[PDB]
Amino acid sequence: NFHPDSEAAINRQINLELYASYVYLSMAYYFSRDDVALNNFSRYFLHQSREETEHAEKLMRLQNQRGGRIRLQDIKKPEQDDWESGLHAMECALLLEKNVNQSLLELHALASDKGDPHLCDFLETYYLNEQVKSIKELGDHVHNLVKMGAPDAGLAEYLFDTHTLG
Amino acid sequence: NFHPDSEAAINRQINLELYASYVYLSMAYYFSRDDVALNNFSRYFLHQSREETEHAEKLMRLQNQRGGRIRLQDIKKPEQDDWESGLHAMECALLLEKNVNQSLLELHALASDKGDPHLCDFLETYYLNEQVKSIKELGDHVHNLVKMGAPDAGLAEYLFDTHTLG
Amino acid sequence: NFHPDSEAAINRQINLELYASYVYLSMAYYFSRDDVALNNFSRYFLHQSREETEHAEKLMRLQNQRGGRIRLQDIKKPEQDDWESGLHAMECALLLEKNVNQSLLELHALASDKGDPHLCDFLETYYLNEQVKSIKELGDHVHNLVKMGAPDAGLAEYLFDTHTLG
Amino acid sequence: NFHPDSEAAINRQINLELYASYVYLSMAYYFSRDDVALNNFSRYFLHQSREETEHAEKLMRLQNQRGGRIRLQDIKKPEQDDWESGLHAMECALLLEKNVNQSLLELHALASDKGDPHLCDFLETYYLNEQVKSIKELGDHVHNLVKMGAPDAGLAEYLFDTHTLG
Amino acid sequence: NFHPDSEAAINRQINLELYASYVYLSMAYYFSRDDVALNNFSRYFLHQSREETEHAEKLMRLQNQRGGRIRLQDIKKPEQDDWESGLHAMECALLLEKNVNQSLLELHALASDKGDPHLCDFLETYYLNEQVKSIKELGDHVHNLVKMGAPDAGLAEYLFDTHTLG
Amino acid sequence: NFHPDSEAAINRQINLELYASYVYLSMAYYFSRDDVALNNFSRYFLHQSREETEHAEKLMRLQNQRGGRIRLQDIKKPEQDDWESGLHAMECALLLEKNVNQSLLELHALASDKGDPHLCDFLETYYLNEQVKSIKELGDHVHNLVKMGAPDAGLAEYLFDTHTLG
Amino acid sequence: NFHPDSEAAINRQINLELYASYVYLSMAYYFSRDDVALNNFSRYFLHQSREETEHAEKLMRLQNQRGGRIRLQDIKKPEQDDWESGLHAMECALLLEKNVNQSLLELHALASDKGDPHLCDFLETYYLNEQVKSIKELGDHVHNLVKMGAPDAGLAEYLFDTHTLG
Ligand SMILES: [Cl-]
Ligand SMILES: [Fe+3]
Ligand SMILES: [Fe+3]
Ligand SMILES: [Fe+3]
Ligand SMILES: [Fe+3]
Ligand SMILES: [Fe+3]
Ligand SMILES: [Fe+3]
Ligand SMILES: [Fe+3]
Ligand SMILES: [Fe+3]
Ligand SMILES: [Fe+3]
Ligand SMILES: [Fe+3]
Ligand SMILES: [Fe+3]
Ligand SMILES: [Fe+3]
Ligand SMILES: [Fe+3]
Ligand SMILES: [Fe+3]
Ligand SMILES: [Fe+3]
Ligand SMILES: [Fe+3]
Ligand SMILES: [Fe+3]
Ligand SMILES: [Fe+3]
Ligand SMILES: [Fe+3]
Ligand SMILES: [Fe+3]
Ligand SMILES: [Fe+3]
Ligand SMILES: [Fe+3]
Ligand SMILES: [Fe+3]
Ligand SMILES: [Fe+3]
Ligand SMILES: [Fe+3]
Ligand SMILES: [Fe+3]
Ligand SMILES: [Fe+3]
Ligand SMILES: [Fe+3]
Ligand SMILES: [Fe+3]
Ligand SMILES: [Fe+3]
Ligand SMILES: [Fe+3]
Ligand SMILES: [Fe+3]
Ligand SMILES: [Fe+3]
Ligand SMILES: [Fe+3]
Ligand SMILES: [Fe+3]
Ligand SMILES: [Fe+3]
Ligand SMILES: [Fe+3]
Ligand SMILES: [Fe+3]
Ligand SMILES: [Fe+3]
Ligand SMILES: [Fe+3]
Ligand SMILES: [Fe+3]
Ligand SMILES: [Fe+3]
Ligand SMILES: [Fe+3]
Ligand SMILES: [Fe+3]
Ligand SMILES: [Fe+3]
Ligand SMILES: [Fe+3]
Ligand SMILES: [Fe+3]
Ligand SMILES: [Fe+3]
Ligand SMILES: [Fe+3]
Ligand SMILES: [Fe+3]
Ligand SMILES: [Fe+3]
Ligand SMILES: [Fe+3]
Ligand SMILES: [Fe+3]
Ligand SMILES: [Fe+3]
Ligand SMILES: [Fe+3]
Ligand SMILES: [Fe+3]
Ligand SMILES: [Fe+3]
Ligand SMILES: [Fe+3]
Ligand SMILES: [Fe+3]
Ligand SMILES: [Fe+3]
Ligand SMILES: [Fe+3]
Ligand SMILES: [Fe+3]
Ligand SMILES: [Fe+3]
Ligand SMILES: [Fe+3]
Ligand SMILES: [Fe+3]
Ligand SMILES: [Fe+3]
Ligand SMILES: [Mg+2]
Ligand SMILES: [Mg+2]
Ligand SMILES: [Mg+2]
Ligand SMILES: [Mg+2]
Ligand SMILES: [Mg+2]
Ligand SMILES: [Mg+2]
Ligand SMILES: [Mg+2]
Ligand SMILES: [Mg+2]
Ligand SMILES: [Mg+2]
Ligand SMILES: [Mg+2]
Ligand SMILES: [Mg+2]
Ligand SMILES: [Mg+2]
Ligand SMILES: [Mg+2]
Ligand SMILES: [Mg+2]
Repeated sequence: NFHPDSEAAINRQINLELYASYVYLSMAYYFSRDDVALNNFSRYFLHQSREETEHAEKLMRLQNQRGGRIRLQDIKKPEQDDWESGLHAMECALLLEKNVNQSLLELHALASDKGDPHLCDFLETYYLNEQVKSIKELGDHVHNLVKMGAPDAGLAEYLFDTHTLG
Repeated sequence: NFHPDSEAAINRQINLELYASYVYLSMAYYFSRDDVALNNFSRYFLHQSREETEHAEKLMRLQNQRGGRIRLQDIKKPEQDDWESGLHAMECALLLEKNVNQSLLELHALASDKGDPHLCDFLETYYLNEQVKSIKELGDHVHNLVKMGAPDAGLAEYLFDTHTLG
Repeated sequence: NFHPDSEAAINRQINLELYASYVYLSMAYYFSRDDVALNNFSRYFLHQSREETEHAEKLMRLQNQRGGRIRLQDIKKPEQDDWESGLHAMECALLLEKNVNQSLLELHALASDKGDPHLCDFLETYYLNEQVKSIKELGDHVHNLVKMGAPDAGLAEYLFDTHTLG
Repeated sequence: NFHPDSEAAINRQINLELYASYVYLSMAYYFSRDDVALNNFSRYFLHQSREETEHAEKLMRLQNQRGGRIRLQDIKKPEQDDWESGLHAMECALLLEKNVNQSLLELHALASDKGDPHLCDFLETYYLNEQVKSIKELGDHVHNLVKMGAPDAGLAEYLFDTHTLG
Repeated sequence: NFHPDSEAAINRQINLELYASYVYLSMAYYFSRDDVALNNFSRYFLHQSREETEHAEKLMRLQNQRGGRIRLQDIKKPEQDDWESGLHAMECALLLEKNVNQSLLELHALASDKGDPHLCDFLETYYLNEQVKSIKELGDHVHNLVKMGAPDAGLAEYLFDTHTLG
Repeated sequence: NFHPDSEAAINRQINLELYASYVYLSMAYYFSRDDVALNNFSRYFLHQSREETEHAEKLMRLQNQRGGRIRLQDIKKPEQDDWESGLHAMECALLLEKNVNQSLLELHALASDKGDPHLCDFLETYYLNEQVKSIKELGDHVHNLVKMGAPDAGLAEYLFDTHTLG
Repeated sequence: NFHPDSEAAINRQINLELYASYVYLSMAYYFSRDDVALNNFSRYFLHQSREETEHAEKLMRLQNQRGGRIRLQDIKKPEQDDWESGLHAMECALLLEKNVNQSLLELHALASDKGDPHLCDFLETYYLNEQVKSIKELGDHVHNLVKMGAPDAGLAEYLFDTHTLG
């Protein structure tokens, strides 16, 4: 019951989760630079990185289980290594998650048209709800940092680092 | 005391450890295909994948600590997704490790010429000895699988999977 | 295998670690004055003081072990007793550590020219890596206090004291 | 009651136990080569090596206790460092033990002719029975490896390594 | 109620406790030389060193608490690095403690003339009694080593090291 | 990266560690003779013997791991079996360790010229520092026994046996 | 299989073990006199006394078990009650044990001529090895006390009492 258009799309989502993992890894090591030094932003994005790797592995095991063929692509480097500020990194991550969500919604739509309920359920179960939660969490963080005056107010990112992410 | 030629080389080693991690991830999910089904080969390469990620992160933190600038590159996809057999995967991995070792020896040489003892010690401490051990382990595995008659002898890879890697 | 130029240099590094210990002790008791009252800055520098004493003792035991002769010098008082602010103390400490590091790198260079691998290893093992970490930590602290607006912003040093150093 | 012919013979047995210990050490590190890689053969011979050292020390303490004078000889290197295969090493060891046993039986005979019951009992108690058991064990191993088709059958030594010696 | 003559005297006692700490540190590492090798003399003086540092810190905290200004001086190197023998080191230490005691008695006298009961009590409580005990202990050690025949009797310092200081 | 001059030198160091092990074994059983009877000298040298065997095994495993070929030599008997006295044995051991150290320093030099950092690190990590410590310990023992009047003073070796080595 | 010459000899050995027990009891209470006062010599010989009684009882039970008839003789008082010194007592005991050993070797010889393997084994198992060990231990003690200068050196017996026998 496994369409070849389905196989290809799953392969493309795999690459995207890996890309998101790389973006969050890049952010993690930006925040541990000596001229940024926001250690809980760094920890937060590192855990996100590892969650994206988990998302990619689950798709890889879905491919094996349905008898599809995994086909790996280059993992593109992130758009920046100057993430500029804690607020900016959070906004970029929110955007990333929002765009991964659209790719996930397009994959669900393809599975529905192909009559692949297993794939639909798999997405609904492990991806669509965690993505809504991720977007809401980042949206929360973005809002608090904006209110607090980041990045220009000197105390804001520090205080957010030490309370919310601590 | 941190040379800019040094920064660039460290950045290139970071990419290579990430590439090795991707190669081992690809191998892990090859062995969990329904037409290979060697679950302990798969577990073995998955743990290798995660060790390479650890190697790359240690270099990233060395870069931050010396005040260098991390500069990420695309992570190239592995040379194959048909790893062909347990023996073939092991030989490819041995080759990979051997080539990562040469890159590491060239980086040590560059640090010695620049008079960077910290970097030399860092390599001697966390990379050169683990690489010798990795190469010896893979060399051992390659030899046993060859003796046992892999890949053509039907029992060999199965038995190795269930005893040595189990 | 123990050069007399080597003995003298080790003796001079011993004096420098003791001097650094005295600087950090002076800073510790500056921050516990009634017109400064930053008790976690004070605790932080006190622990640094005790680490420098440990560094000096390790060198003294290296001298005994190689059969060199320990030769103690006066320990010079620190450059100031008005450390002026938490930010200023941190910047002075960063500078101190940076200058101790250069002295350590010059001693490693002398041991390499004399073909004293034991001494090189000893430095690489117990000094060069802890010094890189110390400099990075102080660099982090300096950056956060600057961003937060210290010393002029009234809340900055207090908040840093009570969160990061607490 | 301690004959001088007795002293000399004990000294010669001491050298032989040490030689056997060296043979087994050589075998141990043959099996941990990258082109042999039979880790339980290697462990097995290493434990044998350490038992031979124990046998030599017991004789050395017997010499002290009877008031004889220990007189050490060079320990000759083993006949080969290419032990060729697991079966070959086992056959060589069986031969070694058989020849050590004959030396032990000749020493018992000398003690009987000299009317040295203490020495006879000492041999009967700590050497003659352990030697019979060693020879029987090696004889068992040799037989199983032959039946299984070693060294030419690729699976035989591997399987024996992983079951009997594991 | 804190006199400026009082502040200066406290500052001078601080320097003296630090000097005593340096003397005992020097003695500690004399006794761990390869041509002295009295490891419990070495441990004994090391603990004394650390007690003197504690004495100096208590005075530094008294200065802060009374609102005086700590003013650090160079710490002079000890009079010798050849402490010559266990007996000689003990006699030098006894002399040191005796001279620190006189400085302490002069400081108590100054506080009494200034009508500073807090300072008098502080000295009576933490310094005068520990100094009497230190002098008595060193006096005991000096007497036993003399009776035993040190330094000329070869067994005396060794036996004292291994029993009294062990 | 493994030179053949390097292989040969490692093989020669292996033989030397084994020789040192044999020397210490000989000393151990000298001190348990009925006309010497210094049981803690005997225990002390026995533990040294077993440490030298450990040093030789680590080199043997380094050879396997780098793909070199272990090549064993005869183990020469020690220069004496009359070690004459506790002091004499200690002086001989100090000399032995000093000469093993020079062989180790020459091997490090050869590895540096061949650009073998792994081998350099291996030596710096497991051999050069333990050798400095061994030499210092034996130097300490030699000095105390000399001061105490050994071997001519009847009490000296006995007392050292029962306190320092006990 | 029990010869009557065998019965008589066993009876005579029984008397000798009892005599040795009496000698050691006499020595025990010599050393607890107010003009000797070496309490650990006294304890040491008391334990020896009780071991000799155990040796005599084992022979008595051997006689019953073989159906021989136990025939007790007077137990002769020891040769002296002035054992003169710790060294002298030890030398006398060594002599005693040496002479008991010869009696034991003559009994083994008689059992061999009578073809009594049970009796031979019994002697080899419970007597000949403990006698060799006893003689070696006493020989050790005798040597140390001689070296230390006993009985004329005032410290020697006291120190041996308080360390070796303590
Ligand atoms: Cl099986
Ligand atoms: Fe997770
Ligand atoms: Fe989760
Ligand atoms: Fe999680
Ligand atoms: Fe998880
Ligand atoms: Fe995801
Ligand atoms: Fe999970
Ligand atoms: Fe691609
Ligand atoms: Fe996500
Ligand atoms: Fe939030
Ligand atoms: Fe807070
Ligand atoms: Fe790991
Ligand atoms: Fe690891
Ligand atoms: Fe691991
Ligand atoms: Fe891990
Ligand atoms: Fe790696
Ligand atoms: Fe790890
Ligand atoms: Fe790129
Ligand atoms: Fe690797
Ligand atoms: Fe293997
Ligand atoms: Fe099996
Ligand atoms: Fe520390
Ligand atoms: Fe530390
Ligand atoms: Fe610490
Ligand atoms: Fe500590
Ligand atoms: Fe330091
Ligand atoms: Fe520490
Ligand atoms: Fe000076
Ligand atoms: Fe420092
Ligand atoms: Fe910070
Ligand atoms: Fe054993
Ligand atoms: Fe055993
Ligand atoms: Fe055993
Ligand atoms: Fe054992
Ligand atoms: Fe044996
Ligand atoms: Fe055993
Ligand atoms: Fe020889
Ligand atoms: Fe054997
Ligand atoms: Fe068997
Ligand atoms: Fe204290
Ligand atoms: Fe105290
Ligand atoms: Fe204390
Ligand atoms: Fe304390
Ligand atoms: Fe004091
Ligand atoms: Fe205290
Ligand atoms: Fe000054
Ligand atoms: Fe004092
Ligand atoms: Fe005393
Ligand atoms: Fe060890
Ligand atoms: Fe060790
Ligand atoms: Fe050990
Ligand atoms: Fe050990
Ligand atoms: Fe060694
Ligand atoms: Fe060990
Ligand atoms: Fe040879
Ligand atoms: Fe050694
Ligand atoms: Fe010593
Ligand atoms: Fe008993
Ligand atoms: Fe017993
Ligand atoms: Fe007993
Ligand atoms: Fe008993
Ligand atoms: Fe008896
Ligand atoms: Fe018993
Ligand atoms: Fe009678
Ligand atoms: Fe007896
Ligand atoms: Fe003894
Ligand atoms: Fe004592
Ligand atoms: Mg690109
Ligand atoms: Mg559902
Ligand atoms: Mg549905
Ligand atoms: Mg490509
Ligand atoms: Mg000055
Ligand atoms: Mg190095
Ligand atoms: Mg030969
Ligand atoms: Mg028998
Ligand atoms: Mg001066
Ligand atoms: Mg009062
Ligand atoms: Mg010779
Ligand atoms: Mg190193
Ligand atoms: Mg180096
Ligand atoms: Mg009579």
